[PDB]
Amino acid sequence: MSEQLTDQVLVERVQKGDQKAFNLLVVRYQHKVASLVSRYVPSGDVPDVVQEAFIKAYRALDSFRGDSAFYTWLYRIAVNTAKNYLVAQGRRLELVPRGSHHHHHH
Repeated sequence: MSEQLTDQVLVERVQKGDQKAFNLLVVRYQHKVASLVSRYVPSGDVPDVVQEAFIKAYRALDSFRGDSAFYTWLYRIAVNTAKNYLVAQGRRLELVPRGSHHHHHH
């Protein structure tokens, strides 16, 4: 069986002010983006980057009028969040003298 609603109307409804439709939207992709983002962060940081990708997506979704599919537009939010997540902690800790906390991401 399948639902009568899709990312087409779920993205229109959240732009109408029904944030409750975004919660029902991200859960369809919460398994899909966690799979592709687990390739850019370890399984210990993958759930935190999926949430930041949905908090970052909703704020960018009010400006989405690309007349294109939502899944391609959402998948790029999750991989771009994983690449800024590791550089924001790998380039903010290398300022410590060597022999301690000298590890970084690349």
